[PDB]
Amino acid sequence: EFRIAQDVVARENDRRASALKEDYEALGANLARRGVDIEAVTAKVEKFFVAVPSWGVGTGGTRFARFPGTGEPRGIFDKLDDCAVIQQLTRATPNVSLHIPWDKADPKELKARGDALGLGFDAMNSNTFSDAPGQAHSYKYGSLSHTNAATRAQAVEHNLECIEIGKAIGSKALTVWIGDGSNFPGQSNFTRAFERYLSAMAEIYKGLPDDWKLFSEHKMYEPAFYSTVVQDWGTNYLIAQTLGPKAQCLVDLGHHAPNTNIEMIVARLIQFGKLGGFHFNDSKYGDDDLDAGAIEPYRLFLVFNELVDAEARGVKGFHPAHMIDQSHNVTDPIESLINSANEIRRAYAQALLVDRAALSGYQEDNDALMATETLKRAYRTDVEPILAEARRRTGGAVDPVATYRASGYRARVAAERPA
Amino acid sequence: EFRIAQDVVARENDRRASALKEDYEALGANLARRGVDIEAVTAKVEKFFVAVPSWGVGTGGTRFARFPGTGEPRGIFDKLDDCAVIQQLTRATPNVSLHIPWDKADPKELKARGDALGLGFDAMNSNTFSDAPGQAHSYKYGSLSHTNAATRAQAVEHNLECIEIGKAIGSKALTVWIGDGSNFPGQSNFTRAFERYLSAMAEIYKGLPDDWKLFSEHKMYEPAFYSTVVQDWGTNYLIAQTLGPKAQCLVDLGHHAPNTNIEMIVARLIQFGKLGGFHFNDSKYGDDDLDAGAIEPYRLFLVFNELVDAEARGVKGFHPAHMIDQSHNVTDPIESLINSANEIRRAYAQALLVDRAALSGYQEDNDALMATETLKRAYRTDVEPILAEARRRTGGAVDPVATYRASGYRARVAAERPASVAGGGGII
Amino acid sequence: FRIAQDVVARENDRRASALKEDYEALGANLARRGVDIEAVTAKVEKFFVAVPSWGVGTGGTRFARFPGTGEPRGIFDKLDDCAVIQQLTRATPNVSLHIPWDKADPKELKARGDALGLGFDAMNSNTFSDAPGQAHSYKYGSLSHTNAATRAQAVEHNLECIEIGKAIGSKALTVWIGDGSNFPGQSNFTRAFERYLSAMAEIYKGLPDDWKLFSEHKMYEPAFYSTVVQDWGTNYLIAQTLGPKAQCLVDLGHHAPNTNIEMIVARLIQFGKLGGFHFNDSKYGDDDLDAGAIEPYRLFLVFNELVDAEARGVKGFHPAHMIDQSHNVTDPIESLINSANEIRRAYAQALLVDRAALSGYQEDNDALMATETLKRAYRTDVEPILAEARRRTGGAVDPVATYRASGYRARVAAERPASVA
Amino acid sequence: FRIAQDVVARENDRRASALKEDYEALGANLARRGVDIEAVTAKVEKFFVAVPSWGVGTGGTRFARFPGTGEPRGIFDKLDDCAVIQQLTRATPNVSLHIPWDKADPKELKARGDALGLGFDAMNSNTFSDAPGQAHSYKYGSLSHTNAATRAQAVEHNLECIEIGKAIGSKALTVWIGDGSNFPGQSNFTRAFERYLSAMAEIYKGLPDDWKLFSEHKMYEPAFYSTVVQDWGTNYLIAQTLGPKAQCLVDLGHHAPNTNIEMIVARLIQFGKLGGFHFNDSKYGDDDLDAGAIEPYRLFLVFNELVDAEARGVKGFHPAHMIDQSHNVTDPIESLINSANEIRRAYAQALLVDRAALSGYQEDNDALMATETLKRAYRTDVEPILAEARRRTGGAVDPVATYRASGYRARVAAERPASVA
Ligand SMILES: C[C@H](O)[C@H](O)[C@@H](O)[C@@H](O)C=O
Ligand SMILES: C[C@H](O)[C@H](O)[C@@H](O)[C@@H](O)C=O
Ligand SMILES: C[C@H](O)[C@H](O)[C@@H](O)[C@@H](O)C=O
Ligand SMILES: C[C@H](O)[C@H](O)[C@@H](O)[C@@H](O)C=O
Ligand SMILES: [Zn+2]
Ligand SMILES: [Zn+2]
Ligand SMILES: [Zn+2]
Ligand SMILES: [Zn+2]
Ligand SMILES: [Zn+2]
Ligand SMILES: [Zn+2]
Ligand SMILES: [Zn+2]
Ligand SMILES: [Zn+2]
Repeated sequence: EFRIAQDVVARENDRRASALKEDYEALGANLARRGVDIEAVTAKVEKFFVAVPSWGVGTGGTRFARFPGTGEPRGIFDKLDDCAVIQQLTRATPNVSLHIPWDKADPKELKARGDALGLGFDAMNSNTFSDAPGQAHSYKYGSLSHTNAATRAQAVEHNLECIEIGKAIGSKALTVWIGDGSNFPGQSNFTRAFERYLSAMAEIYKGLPDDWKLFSEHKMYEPAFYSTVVQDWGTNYLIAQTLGPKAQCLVDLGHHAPNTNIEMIVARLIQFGKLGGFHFNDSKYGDDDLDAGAIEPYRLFLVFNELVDAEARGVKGFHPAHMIDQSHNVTDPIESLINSANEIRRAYAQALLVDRAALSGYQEDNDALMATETLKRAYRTDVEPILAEARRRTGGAVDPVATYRASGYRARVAAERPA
Repeated sequence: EFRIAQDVVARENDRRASALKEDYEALGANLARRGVDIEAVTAKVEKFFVAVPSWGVGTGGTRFARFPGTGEPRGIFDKLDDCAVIQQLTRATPNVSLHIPWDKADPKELKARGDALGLGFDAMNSNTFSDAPGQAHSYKYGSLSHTNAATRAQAVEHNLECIEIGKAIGSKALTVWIGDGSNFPGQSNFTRAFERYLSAMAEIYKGLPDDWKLFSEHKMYEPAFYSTVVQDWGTNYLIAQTLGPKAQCLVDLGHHAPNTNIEMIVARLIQFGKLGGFHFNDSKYGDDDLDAGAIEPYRLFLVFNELVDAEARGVKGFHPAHMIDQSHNVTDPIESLINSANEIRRAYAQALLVDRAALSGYQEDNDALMATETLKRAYRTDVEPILAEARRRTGGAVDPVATYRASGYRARVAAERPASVAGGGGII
Repeated sequence: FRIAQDVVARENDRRASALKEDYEALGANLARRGVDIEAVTAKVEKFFVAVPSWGVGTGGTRFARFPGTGEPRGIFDKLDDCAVIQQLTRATPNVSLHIPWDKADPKELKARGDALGLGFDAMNSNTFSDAPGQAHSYKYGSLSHTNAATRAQAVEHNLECIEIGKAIGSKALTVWIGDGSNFPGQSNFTRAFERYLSAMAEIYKGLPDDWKLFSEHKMYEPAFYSTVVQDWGTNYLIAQTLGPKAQCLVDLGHHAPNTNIEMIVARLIQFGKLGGFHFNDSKYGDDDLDAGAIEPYRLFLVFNELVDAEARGVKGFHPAHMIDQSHNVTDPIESLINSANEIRRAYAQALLVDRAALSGYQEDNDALMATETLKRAYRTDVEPILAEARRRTGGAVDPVATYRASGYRARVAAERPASVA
Repeated sequence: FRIAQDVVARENDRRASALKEDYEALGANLARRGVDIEAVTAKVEKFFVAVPSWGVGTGGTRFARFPGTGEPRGIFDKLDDCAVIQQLTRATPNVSLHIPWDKADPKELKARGDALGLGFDAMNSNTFSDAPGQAHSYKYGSLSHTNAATRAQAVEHNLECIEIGKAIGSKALTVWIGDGSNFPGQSNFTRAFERYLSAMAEIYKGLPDDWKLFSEHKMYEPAFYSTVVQDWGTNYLIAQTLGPKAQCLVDLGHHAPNTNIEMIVARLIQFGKLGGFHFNDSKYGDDDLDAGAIEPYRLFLVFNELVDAEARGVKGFHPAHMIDQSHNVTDPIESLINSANEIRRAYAQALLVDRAALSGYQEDNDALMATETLKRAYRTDVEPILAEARRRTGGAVDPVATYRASGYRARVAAERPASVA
């Protein structure tokens, strides 16, 4: 079934078809002059997928306030309906990332709805950074690393429950992000808290299926404002290495200290086989959770440059889990996710354009200027025609947001859902 | 009224009196060898006050979750009862800073309760960074700088109402902090948004009594994550200078970019007569709103060094409105505010110990090492005895938190107030 | 001609076919967007940025300096090299001189410039290092030094820079100093600033009627605890205090981490104190890297503010544009060439923004379409426009490739002896 | 003796009375807290930190260096000055050498050291700068350079440092390089790191059985885009990969803004890879300022982690501490003296923490009392302890005061020719 009427998609595509053909053929000629087959690029782009977060489908907020828009999803099922629009139009988000207990519901029905909507399920996300109804022990002072054994045990069990839910819907991974840390010096004993966390994670790993992966996600601060147990990629590596082969690190772009060279962290994790995946978003100050590429698009490209280089170097068994993790506080969540997915494919596409042979030559000869210019020749290329054509060829929209607004989808759900 | 039984305070003070006398007398001798009269210091310390935020006596949270404790205050009246405890025990927080609409209530009752509790009222705080029930225009895309004229007018009207409430309870200032800004490049036109803000604030300024002050508070980011209209002290200065003599700038410790030299900003505002006041707290990453001095006590001292240097050089027309602005997410809010107020007096006391003449000499001689060492000799001095003695002589507790816990106050209000439920934050 | 004309012609011819195809393709695309590529090219070809005489030589850090071959031996060699950048990019007709590094007879400097087809931008004073025979050291400051005699000496040096500038055609004096402290208590923040203000008022006194005095703020380095002119707030107070001729200069790499620099630019413009820019890029501190090599979008956003100013019709708005970089691991000439290109690139893209649509989205608070409107301009590859602007004005379609084909570096390497001590 | 004994005795007696009063008063206060001041003093007088040979000379920035009087030239002058610091503070018995700056006949070095009462700590290699007559430049890197012969040269140099160290009593080699890139694409992050790991493996092979190899991470400078050994994560990967004799060095000012450094210290200790800590303070970047002059609490929190480990004696926890600072505006000797003092101060205060009480508040999640338990130790003025420790071990009650009374600076000023005067 189609959330967006097929005639609206066709109409909006036909209206822009002529211009797209002109832009695509022109770019094709330009790339051919550069020794690149535009068709080979498009083919790869239409294959690049990134999972959408269920928690990003509704309007987000801050500790200061939340300003909901119209037609806010009432639960996971409405969220899946809205996620179906993102996939239908961009064709880059076939899978949805669930968060428990927020999306708690009959797995069987979740699966049924997903299949009907043409959606799949990516990594499960546990939640021990907030208390649930009827919960016996509070996570106020931590969860997996809490000083109280009973609390750690409760956190572990919750994670195992997430695994059972995921197994029922076709998920093959569990992502663990906790707020565990301290707001005051002395509040926690850094080492003992980390020891407790490792012990609890070992239990989760013990209950992890052999066809699943376990992702730990580091974050410098927030909700903890002095120390955080899994504060950076260094601690994250120690975690993954200690836990086992099925345990890897997840890198969320907005979770690093100011000025951090994040693309280097990505390369380091790849070299040691611990790059489990990504949580895409953009930011300027802290963990802003803004639309990917909206603030520093070149950084996004540089991260993808390390991903594409890994293949070029011949790295094996490298299949990162790509996921979007954003908060949409002042825009229509669907439009933001649409353009964010587009931005991610944009950076990927540009990374594919890099002349690796030329770059390698300039790196060996220490020709810094030509090396950086080689990356820019790729980054400066406007790949929108390729992105648009990929969508068109796969059942999507030439201009996703334009088609979305032309459909009146938002007003529609605004009438079907409360206020 | 005495929130904390006098017998407990006396009991807990006598239990520590002997140790205090020994420490106080020892410190006094040391200071004497330093040409300092401990009594002169203690006298000023007893008179140093910092306002407490009404919204700070309740447990705070993040966008991810809130973990309330027991006996959470229901509203302004419970909050005043809790603030009274802080004042009774530390004697450093005689005034409370109200926030509207949160603390909206009959002005007469507020004033009545404050008087009974021995609490006065500091600067009023307006709220146009969130929407209230029945609100005609949403502040989602801004308030005083919103592109919609009606929305700005509504924001202006609200601020004027805050001034009316303040006049009825004894307040003499309005503090304006808004979230206005943008999350994406292009979303806002920086200049036009600021022009709109200046015009709206000019309307609020017109409603100020002659003995009132309007304080604008800058913040680099949050809730806006790309740009903020009142992002730094520079923009804040432009506001104060444009609005008028009664308009000044408020400096909130955690509202600056990483590595910012905050004490310099303080010195600059003082130099140009626009230091309206301070919003105390500490931080390590962003606007963490942590207990004052819990992360960087030296920085807190350095800020007070600028305050004392001015307070000494006569600098007339210098009466900064000091207030604590913190969020207590993992501690009993009352205990945190108590120790925070203590840390602020600690920094003050230490700044008072600085040998101004010696420092001036080293500055003129460019003796950087001795200059910084002159500051350290004051900072390194454990002034706890002075703080404890000041509290004792004014009806406070030698060890505030120890007395607070010995009184069983938290268990008391926990048994009088409805239970609270932990929940998520505004993230979803 | 520093670079042989036949080389430029040959290299331009070699790339003519591809340029035509890309330019005309871009022209059609822009036309579909209601933009006249010819109008953009006409503006781009007139956008100039001054080159720092001190950036033509290889730079270094406190840890080491690794010079390349043919390092300029003095200001005259530097002008010769600056002529190469201008001839090939046609984007840098003016040079920024630094005194005493570039001290020489004004008559000869002017004559050399005229002969090379170069002009002179704002003069730059130097009281952040000690020169031979100096009566007072700037170790503890200059214009804000506690010692009156030291400040007087600093003032006289700045007045001397104005005299030199008047003789060569300059119309401004840029003042950046290292004055500050490395320890709390070392300096009295207020008194230090007052001393600076008094010294600057004297310098202002020596300004011709058509001259400007630019003060440049910097968060830290060389001072590591406090700096007198630490940020734009202090900078604004300086310009407002000094007078009409005093304005603020924004050096991109001089701000605290995560600072929204484009907002500072907008604020200074609103209050008429944006004197000019020192373009460069950075990731950590005042890295002084090639403009746009690290955060090209930020560079674009700064230009978006400059162009919006023109759109809003700000009166008498003529910021002084200058590159202030250090080239530690590349051929200084090649980096300056590509840096000048990046600046014209960001400028060109800013010109492409559909202001009409943007204006609408800002009013309707359509944040997504507003940012997408900026992106549609930024994502456009304007290289064809930059290349055509150069072709039309006697420059090179691909500046660096032409520079390399000319063998210039090897030429000056043989002509210039490397310093031995 | 560098400083006349009668001067030391005179200035000590001058302050003996007040010191008695303060020490006895603190001893009483500590007794009421269940702490025996004598146990603290005994440990403090035994706490040492190596002094960098390159720290006694005036430091500079990329803009300038303002030398003071009596600047030490050569390792022999430097050792003479380092002897003053040790004699007065008794906290710096060992000096860390840097090759090739301090190159000299090992036997003469060992001799001068023994004569001055100074030992030698970790050796420090230098492949972040080029020495005259060098076959291959380190402009584009050293141990991770793309050119094999260049890496081989860097490796050989480090081995030579080990040979020098074995001859003078050293037991470790510290490796800090500037290797990195200033532009995206310039280096392939992974390949560069692979080359570095391979080169370090060769150096590791040259290590005696009782030697250690320390690698030092740094976020940036001299490289302003990427640095091979950029943080503790990469550093840990290096140490774990090389072997048991390889550990990581943590330099306070080499971290990203707001980094929780004390946690990094805890993590490395937990995994047995904390080789040592390089002390200094900072506010903006790698400012290399006097320890504790900016954030003394942070210094205390680092020692809180160190003392907690020293108490339990953790596996492989035997840190090799050193001061790594640059003194640009003070008498280097005085700064090193007060920096060593601050280090012992934070150590003494950390020793005062009631670990039992702390652990109790941590287990009950009583955050307020836990942080207050730390503060009760930190707020304690341990100067009386530091001064008594010095007095008992042949040092000065007030180091800097005694230094100034001795007229030492004026003395070496008369023996050493300044660059100009
Ligand atoms: C909801 C989700 O678990 C969350 O966003 C984490 O992944 C992390 O990004 C939090 O800062
Ligand atoms: C509640 C109060 O308005 C608020 O705390 C502001 O003062 C500012 O700190 C916000 O970040
Ligand atoms: C050389 C020139 O004066 C200098 O670069 C200043 O402009 C400033 O950028 C310093 O950081
Ligand atoms: C000279 C010494 O190797 C150097 O200072 C390194 O240790 C590190 O501090 C670099 O910033
Ligand atoms: Zn995430
Ligand atoms: Zn996050
Ligand atoms: Zn505040
Ligand atoms: Zn705040
Ligand atoms: Zn500059
Ligand atoms: Zn600079
Ligand atoms: Zn070091
Ligand atoms: Zn350093």
